[PDB]
Amino acid sequence: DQICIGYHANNSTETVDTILERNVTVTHAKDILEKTHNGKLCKLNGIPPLELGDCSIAGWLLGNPECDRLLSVPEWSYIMEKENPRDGLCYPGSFNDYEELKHLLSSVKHFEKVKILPKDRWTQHTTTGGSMACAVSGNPSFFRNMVWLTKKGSNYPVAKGSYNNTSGEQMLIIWGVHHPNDETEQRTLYQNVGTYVSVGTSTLNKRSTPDIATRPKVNGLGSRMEFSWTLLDMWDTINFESTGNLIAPEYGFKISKRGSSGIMKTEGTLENCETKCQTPLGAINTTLPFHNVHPLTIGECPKYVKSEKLVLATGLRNVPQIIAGFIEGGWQGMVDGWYGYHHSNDQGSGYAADKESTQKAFDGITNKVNSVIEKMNTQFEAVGKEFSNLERRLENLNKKMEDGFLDVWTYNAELLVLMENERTLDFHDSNVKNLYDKVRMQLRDNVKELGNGCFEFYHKCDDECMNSVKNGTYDYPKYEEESKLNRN
Amino acid sequence: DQICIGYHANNSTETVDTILERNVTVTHAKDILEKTHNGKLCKLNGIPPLELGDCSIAGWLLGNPECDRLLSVPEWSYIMEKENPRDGLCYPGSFNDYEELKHLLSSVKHFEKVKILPKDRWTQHTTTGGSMACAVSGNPSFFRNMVWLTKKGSNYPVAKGSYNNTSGEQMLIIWGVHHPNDETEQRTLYQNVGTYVSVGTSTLNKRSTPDIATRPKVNGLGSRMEFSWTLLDMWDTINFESTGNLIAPEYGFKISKRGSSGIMKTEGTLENCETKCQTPLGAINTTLPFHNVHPLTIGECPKYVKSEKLVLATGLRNVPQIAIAGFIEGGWQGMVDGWYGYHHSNDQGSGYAADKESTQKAFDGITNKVNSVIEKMNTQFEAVGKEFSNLERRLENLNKKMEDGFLDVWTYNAELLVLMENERTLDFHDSNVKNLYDKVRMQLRDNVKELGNGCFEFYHKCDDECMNSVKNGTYDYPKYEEESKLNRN
Amino acid sequence: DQICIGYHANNSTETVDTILERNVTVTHAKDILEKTHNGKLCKLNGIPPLELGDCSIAGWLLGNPECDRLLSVPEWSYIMEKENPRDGLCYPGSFNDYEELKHLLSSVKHFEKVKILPKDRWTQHTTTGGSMACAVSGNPSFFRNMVWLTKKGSNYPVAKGSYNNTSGEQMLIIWGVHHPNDETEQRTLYQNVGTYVSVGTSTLNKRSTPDIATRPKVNGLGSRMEFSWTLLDMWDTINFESTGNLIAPEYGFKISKRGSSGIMKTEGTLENCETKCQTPLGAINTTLPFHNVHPLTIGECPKYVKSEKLVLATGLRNVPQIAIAGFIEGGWQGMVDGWYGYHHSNDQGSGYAADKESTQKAFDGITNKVNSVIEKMNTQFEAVGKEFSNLERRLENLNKKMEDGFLDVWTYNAELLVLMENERTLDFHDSNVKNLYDKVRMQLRDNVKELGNGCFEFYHKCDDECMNSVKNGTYDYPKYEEESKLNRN
Ligand SMILES: CC(=O)N[C@H]1[C@H](O[C@@H]2[C@@H](O)[C@H](O)O[C@H](CO)[C@@H]2O)O[C@H](CO)[C@@H](O[C@@H]2O[C@H](CO[C@]3(C(=O)O)C[C@H](O)[C@@H](NC(C)=O)[C@H]([C@H](O)[C@H](O)CO)O3)[C@H](O)[C@H](O)[C@H]2O)[C@@H]1O
Ligand SMILES: CC(=O)N[C@H]1[C@H](O[C@@H]2[C@@H](O)[C@H](O)O[C@H](CO)[C@@H]2O)O[C@H](CO)[C@@H](O[C@@H]2O[C@H](CO[C@]3(C(=O)O)C[C@H](O)[C@@H](NC(C)=O)[C@H]([C@H](O)[C@H](O)CO)O3)[C@H](O)[C@H](O)[C@H]2O)[C@@H]1O
Ligand SMILES: CC(=O)N[C@H]1[C@H](O[C@@H]2[C@@H](O)[C@H](O)O[C@H](CO)[C@@H]2O)O[C@H](CO)[C@@H](O[C@@H]2O[C@H](CO[C@]3(C(=O)O)C[C@H](O)[C@@H](NC(C)=O)[C@H]([C@H](O)[C@H](O)CO)O3)[C@H](O)[C@H](O)[C@H]2O)[C@@H]1O
Ligand SMILES: *[C@@H]1O[C@H](CO)[C@@H](O)[C@H](O)[C@H]1NC(C)=O
Ligand SMILES: *[C@@H]1O[C@H](CO)[C@@H](O)[C@H](O)[C@H]1NC(C)=O
Ligand SMILES: *[C@@H]1O[C@H](CO)[C@@H](O)[C@H](O)[C@H]1NC(C)=O
Ligand SMILES: *[C@@H]1O[C@H](CO)[C@@H](O)[C@H](O)[C@H]1NC(C)=O
Ligand SMILES: *[C@@H]1O[C@H](CO)[C@@H](O)[C@H](O)[C@H]1NC(C)=O
Ligand SMILES: *[C@@H]1O[C@H](CO)[C@@H](O)[C@H](O)[C@H]1NC(C)=O
Ligand SMILES: *[C@@H]1O[C@H](CO)[C@@H](O)[C@H](O)[C@H]1NC(C)=O
Ligand SMILES: *[C@@H]1O[C@H](CO)[C@@H](O)[C@H](O)[C@H]1NC(C)=O
Repeated sequence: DQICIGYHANNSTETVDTILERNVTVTHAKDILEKTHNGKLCKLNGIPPLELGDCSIAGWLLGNPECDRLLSVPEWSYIMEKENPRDGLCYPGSFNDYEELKHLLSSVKHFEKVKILPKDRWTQHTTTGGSMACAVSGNPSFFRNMVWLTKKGSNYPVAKGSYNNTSGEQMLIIWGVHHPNDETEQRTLYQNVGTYVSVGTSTLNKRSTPDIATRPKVNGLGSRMEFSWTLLDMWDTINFESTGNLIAPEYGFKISKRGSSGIMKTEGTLENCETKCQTPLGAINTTLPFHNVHPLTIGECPKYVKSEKLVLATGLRNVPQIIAGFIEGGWQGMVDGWYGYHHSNDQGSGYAADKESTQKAFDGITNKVNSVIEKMNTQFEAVGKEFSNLERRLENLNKKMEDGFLDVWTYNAELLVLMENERTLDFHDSNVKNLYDKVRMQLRDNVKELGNGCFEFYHKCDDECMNSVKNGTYDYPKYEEESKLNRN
Repeated sequence: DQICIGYHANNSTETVDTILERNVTVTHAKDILEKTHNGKLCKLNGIPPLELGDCSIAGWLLGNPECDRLLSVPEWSYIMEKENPRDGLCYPGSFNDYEELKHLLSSVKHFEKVKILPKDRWTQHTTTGGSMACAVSGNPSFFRNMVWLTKKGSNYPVAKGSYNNTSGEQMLIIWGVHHPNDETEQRTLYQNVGTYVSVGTSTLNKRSTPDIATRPKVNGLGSRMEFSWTLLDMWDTINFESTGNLIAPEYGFKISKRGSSGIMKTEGTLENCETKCQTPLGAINTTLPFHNVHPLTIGECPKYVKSEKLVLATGLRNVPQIAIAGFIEGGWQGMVDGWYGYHHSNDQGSGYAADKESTQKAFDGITNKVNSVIEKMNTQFEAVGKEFSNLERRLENLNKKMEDGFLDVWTYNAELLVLMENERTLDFHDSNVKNLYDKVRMQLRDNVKELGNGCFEFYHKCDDECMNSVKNGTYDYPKYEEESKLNRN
Repeated sequence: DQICIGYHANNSTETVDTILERNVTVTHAKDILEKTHNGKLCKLNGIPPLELGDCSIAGWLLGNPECDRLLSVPEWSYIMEKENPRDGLCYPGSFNDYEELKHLLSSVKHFEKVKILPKDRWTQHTTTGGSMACAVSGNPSFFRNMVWLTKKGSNYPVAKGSYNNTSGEQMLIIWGVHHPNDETEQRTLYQNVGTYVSVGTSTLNKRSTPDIATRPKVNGLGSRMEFSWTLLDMWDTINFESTGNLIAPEYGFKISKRGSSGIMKTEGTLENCETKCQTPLGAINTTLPFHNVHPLTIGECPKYVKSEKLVLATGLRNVPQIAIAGFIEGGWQGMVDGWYGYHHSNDQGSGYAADKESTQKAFDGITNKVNSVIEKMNTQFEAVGKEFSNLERRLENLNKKMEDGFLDVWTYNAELLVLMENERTLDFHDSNVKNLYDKVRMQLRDNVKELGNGCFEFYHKCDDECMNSVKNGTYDYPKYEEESKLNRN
């Protein structure tokens, strides 16, 4: 006496947003944005980071006496540094092309220290200088990877030193030039006035001269030390020549292995954990195409946006009924699929569920979500560059570029989710109506529409007849004759 | 008796573009692109800008004698500068890190001039030097904020000077080095050869040597003056030492205010008006989310898109054509109460009507759609504008390409959104009308007859109350079922 | 009798991808991505390129003796250069601001070499110096466009020279400074010790001092030679002055065309063709909006995308299976005259036809959609290739990041747009067919019988004329109202 069409309802209270209506309660949803992190600084793919502590890159490479534990550092995954490290250049001065050196370090995973110029080779100079700026146990000291050359007796012969790169791969060499305060300092230390420092390779030619002038006292001294670096290629030679004011290197840094790394500015300490994507705030264990944790991440991190909510609609609208049809609303007791029928024949009732339509819809929505998710191209992220106080325009350019790309991706994500939600919520209603129309057109003129969602039979359509009606194979003539009799 | 389903039509002539069709006429439309301006330069939030006139930034800061009106400048919101200022470096020369100085000036908004090295302190030199390039009333003169040190008698003692920044904020200081033409000028001015100019701070250490060489004559002189600048931090000392060829500063520029500003490149003047957004052509008084007036802007402004028409569709399609039939032909021109409605023609009389629920639902949907489109855009206090020297062409190309790419991306996004939501809205209205027709048909069942034009022909006698119930959902099939079979037979 | 409604099917095997399903076969498809080139380097707009061979830009401009084929070069469309040229600076040294010079050369289409300082005006210096690094047939030689100045007798007077730019356009001038190895070399070549080189223009002021030190041997020499360049404006003068170590110029390079070009890093030669776009792999001849050949192109051509397939679905879904059934069972292979149509079987035969109005409307809509996704692209003569030095790694990373980001954005846009448009068109065709069926049903009404498959059995007798009457849309309902009532019962 009754076969009806209706859809599925449940107790879900998930809300998605479309472009024509907000706060739409749905049965099934899927968040595609992650907002959680572990909160600890961990190991990236099992490799511990380089914990500099309160030391700077310059202090580590030059051998600041306070950074004595960073003398034989092993493999590392990324560098952990403080915003304002305390122990950098103990002797006041500058470091030429510091940011370029940091950028180079952003792609190096190991260093091996090679003794290129031994300290005892300077048989005609004094190699025991020091200062109270870099002092250990009260007594003066100096950088542990550099040599300060001073006159022996009352003479400063021309100092010449050379090295040929027979180590195996590229080498990093740092030297410095000392600028005294007054003329008496220069005469006491180097015995000559008008000195020069010459450094030359196959691709480098630099000659520097000292500057003597009264300067404001930094760390109790009016003198400065300017440091420079170069990258010595394989099978190349470097030459040193100076009549005074030379801080000769004693060790060279050889690149052992290369890879993808970065410098992360955190004030934390490493803890025992293993991670893949590491933000300055904590680790991430995710699979979604979006997150809103931190922009400057290191690793394989999906995507950063300023959207606080991105939920895709995977199911139908939750419209409880207050046997009716799909005009009134969904059904609570039809837990077998998505779309289905209901019947009340002589034998017994029961909430069935159509299989082909539900399967087709499930495949379509699954393909939709997979297409949205699996079109992101996530690569290694190591963004974050350092700029000097005389490169503000470049810093502004970088900031604007990142901001613009972020805004574009945010707009794309929000547009995609809204339009997709609207299309899916229309798709489900279209499928329900298609099923009802197919059933009605196959049944033809042996039934009576009731205007609420379903029919009333003009004949005794038994259980096999009923399954045939749902099967799609309903014989019209073989029950036609009786229907005409009752309808009239 | 009869009843029909139809929609609204009027005498609008607006046009929207869809992806499937061009030049579609609609009843209602919304414009979300601003293309007009007042053609004036006004004050931003009540604070007038700085009008340099024919003076450059270097001429203002160095104290050009022809820029004397700028010796004491109040607070500003932005700076107006001509493309090729005439009154600049009166004495020929250069200015190291000029573009960086301008970029710093882009976020300053106020300065205070503080006398750090008074001119009378140089008791062992001469401080009354002037050139005919920077001449006032015929006699020679010089920059008003700088001091030219020259030998006193027949001797040039070592010149020393210092300043401790006890003012409370960062200070900007400019010095200079003089490059003569020949050796006799060097001997006449400084009495010795092989000189130096040394400047040192806590983070700066610079030494310079003058260059003596014959040069092409600019402004009648072959000599040049090179200027440099620095930013002195709080509680920090600057030291000056020179054996000759030093143009010492007399004043320092303290940063009083700080904020978002910029440098406009215009040849116009200031006019008595107010605004919240600015372009080099004129101000913009708008609330729409997009504009296409000028890329260069100062303040919170609608996003720039290379577009000429961005119109959303709010109402329905326009088919003026209309016994009165239904929606098969077109809309009704007399149903001014809403968007969807009916038409009842019982024996008592006739009259159009509008259904409230569908109209309210469609109105809410359209309104929130336009809200979603408009409100998903972030506008900040962008301060577009940057200068590059003649040795940084690659940087200028990079900046131009970045800006052009981002603008193009945003234009494409906005255009595609508008073009797709228009078609979605039209399909929405068609579907809503069809849904109303189908609901009425299903509630009416076989009590009526369809004539194939959106209308129904009632079989019984439907009075005014009967039709009122029909357009209400309170229509009872059994109450008229018994007589209904008689008419069909 | 009977009249059935269905769509058209053929034997196509083209596939498109939607956002709800994959592996979807369609009747007609359009490819908008070009994946093939010509494989050869050819002329652009009839103008042959400039083939540097094994020479570099520095070697060509300076006058390297190996690059003697380029002492007179005609107008060019673009420059082809190798990744690691062999014949560059024969004398070891360096070239200041090389990348800026290449960037400037990326916008110049012709040069006119002009003799600005002849070699015979140096009447007090020797001008016949050479080296074994730049050797022609064993004997030492030197750069063809530069002059090496050496002491005459035992004296090196002050070298002085000047040129006034009266040519008619901007000029390029290159000069060099020589750094010896030991003091003996300096005394042998220039007599005096402690020399200088000064070059000055209206906007340039430089003073270089030679550096004497022992350096690793490159090309058998420990000495080096440093080169600098400048751009001299019209009606301007350049002054040279030196006491030693001056590599004076003899020719200037006047810019004479000033168009749009570039430098292509290729390792191939030139053939005899004529193209419009030129990628390093080969030439492109197409009229499509996309290609995936190479990121760097020269000329005008489609936009680059990192993808493998972009197919637009124009036709209908291809289901083969079809008394005759209708669109519900599937399409037909018989009526190849349109997309949607009717099928009738009356007493005087049977056949197929097509509804012209619906097919025309769908065709225009699809063409508008295709042209709207194609014509919204912004195409321009853009420059991509840029060069950076070993101390400019951050800038190179910035440029690479910007290019990769824009490429990813546009690729994603193209893919998602294609998917969405395919879904819309495949639903649009079904909506059109269903609308046709519903229109015929509403018009035809009670005189007929629906049958499920998608068609209608008449309750009266009909012939061809009635079939056209149904097909055109004018079907007289009352003319069979009495007749259809009799056959109903
Ligand atoms: C070695 C030493 O202590 N020299 C001090 C110098 O004494 C001279 C003696 O060597 C010479 O033969 O005879 C004269 C008298 O005719 C002295 O007795 O006297 C100077 C002042 O008169 C000291 O000045 C102070 O030096 C301080 C710096 O000392 C240190 C430092 O703590 O940084 C450490 C070393 O003593 C000193 N020398 C070396 C070779 O390392 C270095 C060096 O002077 C600079 O750091 C680098 O140029 O610095 C302060 O600079 C203080 O301001 C100053 O007055 C000599 O220390
Ligand atoms: C002060 C003055 O006018 N000096 C001129 C100089 O006079 C010599 C005087 O110093 C000496 O004691 O006695 C002899 C006679 O025994 C002279 O009277 O003579 C020069 C020519 O031989 C002039 O040179 C010309 O200077 C021009 C520029 O004039 C100014 C200027 O307006 O820029 C005048 C300024 O008074 C002068 N001094 C100062 C401190 O600013 C400057 C200065 O010399 C230049 O700026 C140096 O770069 O120049 C032209 O340059 C012209 O080409 C040149 O011949 C002396 O003006
Ligand atoms: C012109 C010449 O042959 N010079 C050689 C020099 O000559 C001496 C002469 O100056 C002196 O008065 O008398 C003695 C005999 O009593 C010599 O005849 O002697 C040098 C060695 O003692 C040679 O040195 C070698 O030069 C090599 C380079 O030759 C070239 C070159 O290929 O670069 C060519 C020319 O000799 C010269 N160019 C000129 C003069 O215009 C350049 C010149 O040295 C540049 O400064 C290159 O740096 O050198 C190698 O450099 C080799 O290492 C060196 O020992 C002189 O060739
Ligand atoms: C939707 O729900 C949120 C709570 O999650 C509420 O803040 C917001 O106001 C709601 N929207 C409307 C239009 O009421
Ligand atoms: C450096 O050592 C390598 C070892 O193979 C050698 O070939 C090269 O000539 C050396 N360099 C110099 C300048 O001797
Ligand atoms: C329903 O269709 C299935 C097709 O898999 C068939 O196996 C089954 O026998 C059918 N049942 C009836 C009652 O027709
Ligand atoms: C649409 O109208 C504009 C002017 O309003 C006209 O230029 C354009 O050709 C029209 N397009 C079509 C397809 O009619
Ligand atoms: C500069 O002034 C501050 C505050 O008055 C003071 O602490 C500092 O010592 C001064 N500098 C010097 C070098 O005395
Ligand atoms: C129309 O429907 C409303 C529903 O709230 C009801 O209150 C009203 O009585 C109805 N009017 C008639 C005439 O049935
Ligand atoms: C579609 O067909 C291609 C082969 O042309 C195949 O590689 C791809 O996997 C197919 N898509 C799906 C979803 O199977
Ligand atoms: C260079 O030539 C132009 C035109 O011939 C002339 O006006 C100018 O004065 C000349 N330059 C010099 C320095 O004389």
